[PDB]
This record gives sequence, structure tokens and C-alpha cells, in this order.
Amino acid sequence: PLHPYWPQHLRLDNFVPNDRPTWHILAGLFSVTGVLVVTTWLLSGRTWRRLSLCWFAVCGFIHLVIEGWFVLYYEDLLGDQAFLSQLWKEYAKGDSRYILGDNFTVCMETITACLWGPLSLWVVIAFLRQHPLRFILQLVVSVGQIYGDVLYFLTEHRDGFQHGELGHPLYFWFYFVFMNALWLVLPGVLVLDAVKHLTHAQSTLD
Amino acid sequence: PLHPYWPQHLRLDNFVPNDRPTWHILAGLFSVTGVLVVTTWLLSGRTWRRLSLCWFAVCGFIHLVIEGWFVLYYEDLLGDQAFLSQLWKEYAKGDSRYILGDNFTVCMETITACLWGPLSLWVVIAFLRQHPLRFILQLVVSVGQIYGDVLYFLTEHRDGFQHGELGHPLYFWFYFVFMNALWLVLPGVLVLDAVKHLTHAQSTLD
Ligand SMILES: CC/C(=C(\c1ccccc1)c1ccc(OCCN(C)C)cc1)c1ccccc1
Ligand SMILES: CC/C(=C(\c1ccccc1)c1ccc(OCCN(C)C)cc1)c1ccccc1
Repeated sequence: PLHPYWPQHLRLDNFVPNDRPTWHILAGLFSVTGVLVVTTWLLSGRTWRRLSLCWFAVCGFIHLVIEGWFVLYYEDLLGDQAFLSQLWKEYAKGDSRYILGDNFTVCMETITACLWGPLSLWVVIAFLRQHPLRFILQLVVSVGQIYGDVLYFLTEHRDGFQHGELGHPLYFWFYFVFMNALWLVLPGVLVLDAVKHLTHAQSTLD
Repeated sequence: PLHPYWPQHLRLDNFVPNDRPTWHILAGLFSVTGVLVVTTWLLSGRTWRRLSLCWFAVCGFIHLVIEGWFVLYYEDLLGDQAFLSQLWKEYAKGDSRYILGDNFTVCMETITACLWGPLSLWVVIAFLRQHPLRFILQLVVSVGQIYGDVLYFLTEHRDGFQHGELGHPLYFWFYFVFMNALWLVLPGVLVLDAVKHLTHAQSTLD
């Protein structure tokens, strides 16, 4: 093999093995995500719901900087730019096909980065008890995230898990299954939350 | 050409020209859709929302019966089955690729048939008792439909409108653009409705 991308018949010229090791990307972003969680917990102070605000901040970050970075540079994917493009190449060492510039994958990433990022930051802004749209926004964003993620899983699945080595501990179970499963589980609860409160908002209107 | 499907280099074996003309299916759908609109206007009476409710009923039909027929009986492509198969073959004479069994198209149709249909029926049925989940469900359904439709357009666009003859009056501008623009515009207005109502329902809690 001349490259890790696992549909092994892929003829990927113009491929450059990343200079920075995988632990560079994983650790540097875990660190920046912690920084955002702390900064947003403080700005919230200025219990669980105050955590959900940091969740929505980390969302807006991933959707805008990272998932948006893919939306722009899904054609180059050569490590001469910032380590974000290398991040995406490493995620592609995981299951999916973010190297080939998949028709569907580009579209779903474009939508989540254009809408759910801004709207997630609008959730964290409008949740400081300032606007009635706080749970409507939570509901819309989390429903959209659930849709995007379920379509991502279904599409890659109906391809028979073609892209990416099946069962791989690092690349399949963590990169593919776990990271994405977050935007399946966490916003699901949030939908229920946004539903359980908005139903109450509908009941008190009497 | 041995088929109208416009990526004309498509070699489509095991293809059977529909026995029933197009007017068969057109009338068979006109009658039943009118029947549903009438029965639901009656059950609503027994102002505007009584129309929107039958809209949510007609949705429940198309998503469940028609789009469900597609989700099941691809890729047989035999007009010897019910007039649903001829319906889908005629729509595929239009732009999109409901002949090829497109990965994304099948996945999106699976989600809209499994989720948005039932949920639209839950809106129209549970909208009779003024239940508090009604504007939440209306919002969720219409947001999901908008997501499905935006991805439906975007993917074909990044495919360069490959499937289907561009600009064709019947097949592209009516079948492709208009029919989907329906589920882009009408549930958009419904999103706005449910949002302004839930904002008012959220404002009163003080
Ligand atoms: C720990 C680094 C990381 C990653 C990452 C995970 C594995 C390998 C490489 C990178 C990340 C990247 C994209 C992502 O969205 C994938 C799209 N699917 C959801 C559809 C979710 C997580 C990350 C970056 C910022 C905040 C939190 C995590
Ligand atoms: C005019 C009768 C019709 C049809 C139809 C359209 C073109 C040719 C033949 C039949 C229909 C069929 C499928 C459909 O789903 C397409 C949207 N998805 C791709 C998102 C939307 C409309 C129809 C269906 C339900 C209610 C009212 C009319």
C-alpha cells in the first residue's frame, strides 16, 4: 500500500504523508476544546445547562473552523496548509471518504458548517435568558445535527462500509463511530430537552 | 435512446416500458389526494390551519405510500407492479436518478418515509386536540423536510444535473424544481408559523 486510505484500490496520486504525527493533531485539538469549554463555562457564569452552553460552543467551533475547513479545501488535502487539512486527512485514515471529495459528504458538511455552526453560537448567545428563541433554536439545531449524522451513517453503511477498514480500533470505532455518535446522542437528549420545555411553554399558554 | 433517462450513456438492462400511460397515474393520484384533502377538511371542521392540516395529511400519504414504495421496491424497475412503480419510473423520466438506486437518494428517502410521514400524521391527528406537542412537531417535521430537500438539490447540483435533461419543461422545471420546491416553500412557511407561535408560548412564562 502507498497510502492508508482503505478502499485499497484507490489510486491516490498527489498524496503526501503528513509531517505532524497523529498525536499532534489529536492532542492539540483536545487542548483547544478544553480551552473553549473553560472559557465558555466562565462566560456562562458571567448547572447542567451551563455545560450545554459549552457543548454548543464546541459545536460552533467544530462546525465553523474544522468542518468548515473541509467545506473549503476538500480538493487540495495536501499538508502545506494548516494542520486542519492534515486533521481531515487523518480522519480519512478513519472510515470515510473525505479524500475523494464525495458528492454527498461535501454537501452534508457544507450544510452543517453554514447553518448549524452560526446557529449553535446563536443558541449559546440567545440562551442567556435573553430571548424566547432559546429552545426553538436548540430544537432546530439538534434535529438538524441528528439528521446529518444519521444520513452520514446510513450512506456510508449502504456502501457496505467500503471506505475505511471495518472494525479498526482507532480508525473505525473511535474516529468514525464514536466522534460522530456524539452528534447522535448528545443533541438527541437536547431535542428531548428542547421538547420537554417547549411543551411546557405550550401548556402554560392557556 | 432506449429510455428517457438523460445520462444517455446509461445502459439500462432489464427495463420494461410502462404498460399504463402517464394519465393513468396522474388521475389515480389526483383522485386520492383530493379525497384525503376533503376528508381532512371535514374532520378539521368536525381557519388557515384546517388547510395546513390536510397538507400534513397529504404529506403523510406521499411520504408513506409513494416514497415508501420507492424505499422498498428499488431496484426491480418493473411496471408489472402497482402504479406506484410506474409513478416512480415517470418521475425518473424527470431529472433525478430514482432508477440507479442512488445511495444518498435511497437514504434520504428512507428517512423521510420512516420519520417525516408518521410525524406529519401525528401533527395532523394530534392537532385536533390542541395538544402541546403540535407546534413542536410541526416545526420538527418541516425542518427535517427542508434539510432533506436542500440536500436533494445540492447533491444533484454538485453532480452537475447529470441525471435528467437540463431545462426540460415537464421533466426538469416541473418534476424536479417545482415539486421539491413545494416541500421547500410550504414547510418553510410552516416553520415560521410554529416558530412565531412557540416564541409567543415561551414569552408568557415569567
Ligand atoms: C480530537 C480532534 C477532533 C476531531 C478528530 C477526531 C478524530 C480524528 C481527527 C480529528 C474531530 C474532527 C471532525 C469531527 O467531525 C467529523 C464529522 N462527523 C461528525 C460527521 C469530529 C471530531 C476534534 C476537534 C475539535 C473539537 C473536538 C474534537
Ligand atoms: C403530481 C402527483 C404527485 C407526484 C408526481 C410527481 C411527478 C410525476 C408523477 C407524480 C409526486 C411524486 C413523488 C414526489 O416526491 C418527490 C419529492 N421528493 C423527491 C423529495 C412528489 C410528487 C403527488 C404526490 C403527492 C401529493 C400530490 C401529488
